[PDB]
Amino acid sequence: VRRGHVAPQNTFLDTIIRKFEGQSRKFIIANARVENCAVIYCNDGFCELCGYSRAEVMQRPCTCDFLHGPRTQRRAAAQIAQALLGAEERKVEIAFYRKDGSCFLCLVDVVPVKNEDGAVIMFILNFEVWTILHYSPFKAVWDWLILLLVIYTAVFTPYSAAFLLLAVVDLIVDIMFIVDILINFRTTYVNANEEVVSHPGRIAVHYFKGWFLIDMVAAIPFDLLIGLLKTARLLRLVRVARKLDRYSEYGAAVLFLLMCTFALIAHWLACIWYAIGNMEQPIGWLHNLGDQIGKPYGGPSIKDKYVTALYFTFSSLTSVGFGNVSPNTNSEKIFSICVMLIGSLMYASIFGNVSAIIQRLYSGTARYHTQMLRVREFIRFHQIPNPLRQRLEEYFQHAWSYTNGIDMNAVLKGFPECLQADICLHLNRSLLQHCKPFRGATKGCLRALAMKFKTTHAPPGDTLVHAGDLLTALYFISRGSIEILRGDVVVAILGKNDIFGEPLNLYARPGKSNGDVRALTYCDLHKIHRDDLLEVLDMYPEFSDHFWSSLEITFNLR
Amino acid sequence: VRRGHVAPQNTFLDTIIRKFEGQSRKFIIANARVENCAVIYCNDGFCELCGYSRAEVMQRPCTCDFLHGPRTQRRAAAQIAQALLGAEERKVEIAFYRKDGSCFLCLVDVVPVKNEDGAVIMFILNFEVWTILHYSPFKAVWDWLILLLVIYTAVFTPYSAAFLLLAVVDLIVDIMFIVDILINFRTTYVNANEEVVSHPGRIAVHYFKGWFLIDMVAAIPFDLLIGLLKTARLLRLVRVARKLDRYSEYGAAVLFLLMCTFALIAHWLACIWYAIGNMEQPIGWLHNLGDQIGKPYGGPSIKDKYVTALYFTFSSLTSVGFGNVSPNTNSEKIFSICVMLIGSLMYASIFGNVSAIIQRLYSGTARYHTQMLRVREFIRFHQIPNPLRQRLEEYFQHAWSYTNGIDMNAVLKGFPECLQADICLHLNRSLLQHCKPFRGATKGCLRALAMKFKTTHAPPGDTLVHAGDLLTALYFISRGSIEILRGDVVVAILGKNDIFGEPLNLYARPGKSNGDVRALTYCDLHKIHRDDLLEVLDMYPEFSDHFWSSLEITFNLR
Amino acid sequence: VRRGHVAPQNTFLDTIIRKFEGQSRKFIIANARVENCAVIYCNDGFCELCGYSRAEVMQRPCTCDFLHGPRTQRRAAAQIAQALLGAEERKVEIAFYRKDGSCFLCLVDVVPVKNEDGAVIMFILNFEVWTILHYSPFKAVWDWLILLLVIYTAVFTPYSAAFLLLAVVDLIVDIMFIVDILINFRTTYVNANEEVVSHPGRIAVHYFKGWFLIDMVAAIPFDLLIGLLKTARLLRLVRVARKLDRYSEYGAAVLFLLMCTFALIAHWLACIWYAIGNMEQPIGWLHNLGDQIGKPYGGPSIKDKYVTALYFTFSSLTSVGFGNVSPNTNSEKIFSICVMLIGSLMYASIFGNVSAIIQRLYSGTARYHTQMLRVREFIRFHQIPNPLRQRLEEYFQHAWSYTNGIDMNAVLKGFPECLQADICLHLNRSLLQHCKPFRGATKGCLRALAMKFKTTHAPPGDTLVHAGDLLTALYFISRGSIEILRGDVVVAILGKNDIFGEPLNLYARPGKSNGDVRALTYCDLHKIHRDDLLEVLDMYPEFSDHFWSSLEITFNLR
Repeated sequence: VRRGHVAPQNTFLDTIIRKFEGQSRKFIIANARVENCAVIYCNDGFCELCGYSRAEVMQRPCTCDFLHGPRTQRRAAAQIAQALLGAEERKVEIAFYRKDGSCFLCLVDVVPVKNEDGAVIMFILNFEVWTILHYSPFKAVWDWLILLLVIYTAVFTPYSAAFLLLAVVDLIVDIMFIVDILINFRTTYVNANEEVVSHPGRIAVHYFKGWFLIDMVAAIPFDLLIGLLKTARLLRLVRVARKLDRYSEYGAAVLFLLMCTFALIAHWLACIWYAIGNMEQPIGWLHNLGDQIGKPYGGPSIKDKYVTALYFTFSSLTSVGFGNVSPNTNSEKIFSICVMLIGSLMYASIFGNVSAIIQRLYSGTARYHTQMLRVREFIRFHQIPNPLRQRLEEYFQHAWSYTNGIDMNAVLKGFPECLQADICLHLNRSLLQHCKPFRGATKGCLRALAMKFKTTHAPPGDTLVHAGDLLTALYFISRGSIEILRGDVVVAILGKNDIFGEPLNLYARPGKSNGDVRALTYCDLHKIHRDDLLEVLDMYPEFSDHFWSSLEITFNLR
Repeated sequence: VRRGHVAPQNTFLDTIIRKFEGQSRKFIIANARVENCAVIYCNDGFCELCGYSRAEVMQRPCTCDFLHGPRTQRRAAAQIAQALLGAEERKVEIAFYRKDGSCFLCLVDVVPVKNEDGAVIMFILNFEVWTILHYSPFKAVWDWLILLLVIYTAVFTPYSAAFLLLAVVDLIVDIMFIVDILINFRTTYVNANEEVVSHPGRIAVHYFKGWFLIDMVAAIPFDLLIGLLKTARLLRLVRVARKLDRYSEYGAAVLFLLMCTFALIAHWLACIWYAIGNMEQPIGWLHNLGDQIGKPYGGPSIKDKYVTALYFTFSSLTSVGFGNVSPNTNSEKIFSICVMLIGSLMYASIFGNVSAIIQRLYSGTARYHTQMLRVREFIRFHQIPNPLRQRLEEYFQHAWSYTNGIDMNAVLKGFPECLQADICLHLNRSLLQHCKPFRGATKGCLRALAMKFKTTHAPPGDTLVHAGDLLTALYFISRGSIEILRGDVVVAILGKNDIFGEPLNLYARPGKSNGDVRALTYCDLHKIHRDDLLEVLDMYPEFSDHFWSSLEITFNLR
Repeated sequence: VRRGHVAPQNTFLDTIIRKFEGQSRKFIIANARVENCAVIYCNDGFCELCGYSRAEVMQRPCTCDFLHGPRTQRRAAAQIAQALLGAEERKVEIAFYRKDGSCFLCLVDVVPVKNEDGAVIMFILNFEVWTILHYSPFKAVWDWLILLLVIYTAVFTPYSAAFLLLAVVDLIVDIMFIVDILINFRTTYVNANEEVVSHPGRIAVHYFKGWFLIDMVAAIPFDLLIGLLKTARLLRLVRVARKLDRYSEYGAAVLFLLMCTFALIAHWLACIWYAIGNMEQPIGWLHNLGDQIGKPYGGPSIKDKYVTALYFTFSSLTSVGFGNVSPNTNSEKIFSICVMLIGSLMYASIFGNVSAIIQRLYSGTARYHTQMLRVREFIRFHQIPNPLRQRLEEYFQHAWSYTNGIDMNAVLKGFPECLQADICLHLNRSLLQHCKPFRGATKGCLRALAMKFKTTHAPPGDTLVHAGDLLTALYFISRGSIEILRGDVVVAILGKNDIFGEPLNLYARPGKSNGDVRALTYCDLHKIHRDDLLEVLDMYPEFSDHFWSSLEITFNLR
């Protein structure tokens, strides 16, 4: 389930703006911590009085010498500056001057807003002429536990009502639904704007207008014959329907929900089918059943009566139609017509989703077989030899098994720049945090680099760069051990936290290489471009003659 | 249903061009309102006579001194200029000169076209040697009302015809279809070119060649035995089939249309099934039914006879096959074969669309579950920690709940530039209309900006820009209240109609920032680029040294 | 099945680094073959002692004069250089100097690692104060052979168990599964990291923790009545389930696997259905069958008893429901309910995949009909005449029949640059290898060109370039014979290994042509751009004044 997170630390001032916005009592705000009380906020009512707009008045000291003039006193104006130091409510009899220079009647009111800690934070200067959380590991497994005993009520109450006319087992489940109402008050909820709402003096009104009327009638045991009024227990299904987004998170669990209801749909219809046999007695199906199983009228057994009924209604809605039991009278046919119509809707709709959910559960093997055919079609098209073939086969089977066919780059760019930067910062933390050049660097830079970086994985035996190739990139080894050869002669091996390529400075163009550079293990690494890195250090002259000095590339190449 | 909108105000002259185009009587046109009667239009017949092409003759005064020469008189030429002032038909005996300079026989005819108001508008100078609307709130709900009583005719007329051989209820529905024909004449229609056609002296011929012959025979009550000729009532189904595009607008209503016809398909076949029992009497199913329900031959009941028949034909076409009732004779089997064949087509086709329509109705929950799996797969791939995790989860669940998974930018660029500009002008009306710089601006500019603007939504607690980041953009706050911090020190809060960034002028490159800039409420806002805004003010030198003077950015940054 | 390929030739040193990394006994490595023993690898433990980082120490001779100073002897230091020549273990009592210049206690240990051949390769200098392959043509067809006799066990063991209470045929299949366990030890397997593992002293532990416990119990014949314990033979199905990725490669073979199991699902249920008739005897279906086939109780035949049972369970799970045989007692209905529920899941799930597999098998004709409609819709839209029509029809039907609707370029760019270059090098081998200019060229260039090349196929009668067109490209003829005309005058015909266009040098801009250039046969060829080729020769000044001299274009154009 989605969460509202939090209302930020300075939302208290946002609500104070709304009460004086409605009141229209002109005011301004200034923070105590920031040196000399800068003008952090001001409404349009104050700006119109003096004449100076927000562009001029914002980031001005709380003294405001622009407001003062010759008519204002030295003794009276000093009491404003000392009021904000001492923290106390003062009514200040003083005049002020506008932009043009006209004196007017005014009266200031300083009101310190003391926070939960103790110390004074803001200065609003007016002028006038037990609890529980809903995404908790207790509540998490509890919402499945309620669902398991909602299935009890839907299945055991029709069997009890229709057929009879487990002593201790009933009341333990019945009392549980009375406890549920108390739980919903104490547990939290998230409105779209209201990002969580603690303290029980708020949620009460949401539960009434939300779902009390329905869920309250569900949980009423009343013992005043005529016990058919226990059909109010079926309403408890509404506790699952409102919380439908909770259970769908587990995709494989939807098969259980769809297939169990398929039994209940048959179950109710089984119970109804039997009730039709009883309420009209003159020849139909029930007397006809007494000849099949040798028990005419005494009479046949109740457990047989339920089975045959559920057996019928399954045969009808599954669209098989056995005919060991089948309708005869007009009321029996009307039922069979109703079950055929709802069954034709059900059998198409409910197993149509099952066909999608089987593909959704095993979506890996779905697209993998289609993608595999494209490689084999590509091989048959161009006629690829076995040495080259196995590199295409291995890379595809590696890359798909690495990522599970997920578009890492495509899904990333759905999000905005700041969150994109945070994702790449999380991915490239191994390099950016644990290196001598990258530690000594500003936080604005590290985000900008992270965008331009590339997490390029390299499996065993690959060839990243070859002899006489133009080094457009610069690499950083996070995992494994990478060799460097030059005609079957091992030059050097480079483990973790290593660098290779050339310093983008020496001669200002992409220089050629010595030879190959292959991986031993799953030598997973990162990669940038010289075109990318140039655009960073231009935007940051401070972090540049510092980068190259501290950074030492462990392999120069020629 | 689609609409033709209107024929524009000056379409009267377009039709006048066609009559003289066919006649080939050379002519020109000039407007009275535009100062001195400029040449607004001219055919090729006039241009060939004089020699001067449209390039030269267009936007020339009505006097036309280029046409005149020495042979033309001062008294005669003056009567042309005074004719267009006075508004009256004059036959002007005068000569004219060509491009080369040769005199010829000519004769001018001025004909003022007086509009519906009164005053003269155009001058065509010839030379020679109760109603109703079909997208109205009355007609809207009425086309559903007709559909409800078309269902009556399809269902009650086979029951009346087949079985019998509600007095007041019949004739009230029968007379309604006679009224429908009168309604179709008075109500409007839209041809592809003919954008609506009012006044009843036009639609009459469309209704005859369209659908009168079919719908006229439908509405004939004739009382001359042999009342089987009331099967003409079934034609009234054609009133729904022609208007099929009307009902599909409501997607959830298609389920009702598909599932109700499924009953009617069974209904007709039920009525036909019974008719087969009657018209051949020697042993079949009808005598066989008299043993099941204890009424052999007296005879069984008519309401039982209908039920069992509808019960059979449902069992056959649903593909269940009960066999409490089943064919025996050759004619009964031929029916069962026909129902199995149409039923196998129906059960696949009609519920195949239902499977698509269930996905189309709940298409939100369809793609949401697939998109949600991509985020969880992305989290499992890179192994994202809970603090960063919840920002990806919240943003995805916010952004999807905001737009309902709609591609706002992709769908916009399907339309052309002028309509794209009109969409963005509608979206950004809050800023463009209600700001001191943007009010004082030409209308051509406001469209060009609107394209380059971006509606970037910002939920609570996000970080749009960070400390030491290059300010490529410039922002405008439409909703909410946005803070600015610099190391947990609140600098200022900015409400609606505010601006921040830097003035693209000071030092001609992207400057760095003070610190963070976070949202409190759903602080929805707009955004452009400095790269974008440069290209506007280059194309508009007038609106530039005016923009920067009047506009004052409420936060400069360093 | 996927393969691990190989562990590269110098993976022996990677494992030696791990043992001393855990031990933390500081060391360095140097190769014998590379001239004067360059420092190929060194851990951080050695670099911290001296002070010099990897950036400085890498590619330094094994002598290391930077380590030496005044305190070190001439006689002792000489024994280090002669030790690596002679190849023998020596404990060297010597001092060394750091970066700053401080003497300390040290002791060197040279250990030559002699490879499988004989000669010395590496020098690690420590300091201190019968088999079988699993992708073989034998094992390939063998894994289908095992699958064919796993079907025997699933089908013949229930018939033997349920009904009876082929002598030589049983034990030949039974003994085979004992041989399978010995095969799995000798045959190879690939772990994700462990790219194949030969020699039987490793796989043994994988087979135990993998699947011995399940497959061992399967292959136990034990003869101690009560022969129902042969149901352990059904476990042999696990040999197919673990190897499921093997059989799916053949897409058309999945139809056999899905449809054969459909028979087995019915088969088991047929055998179970009969067992229900026997184990409760007091009236049910079995006595009821004795009246249909005239054999009451003697009794009816066993082969009839199996058929009728399989006939029933097919009718139930296929969702037909015949009712020549049908349930009566409570236990029989419980079975029928179970078969209806699993059958409703099966009939939707198993034939849902069949619907996809029919489309997957004939996916060519699927997208071909959709793509064909787009061309006909495009022709109906713009109204294309027959001469132009047939060129669109022929090209589409040619191009689709050439590639089978495969995105050659889109699938290629899923792979990285080095493997992309290898694909294009394989495609363009006909030109790059068999030409006088391209033979005399470096291997780094040939990869860079291959990316920029384009395999543009040209069928009979096409027109590649026309008169007065700007020659942006340069062509190379691999197949067929290409004419050049200029107003129905045959200028020249060019066969294989020919060139035409102009030399990118003469006047530094795209020059115009003489006339047409058409194909006779399927004259398949390659193509580049002048924009592309300029960027190559700039990056390679060596291979440029060499390209143009040796290369002679067989047709200049003007």
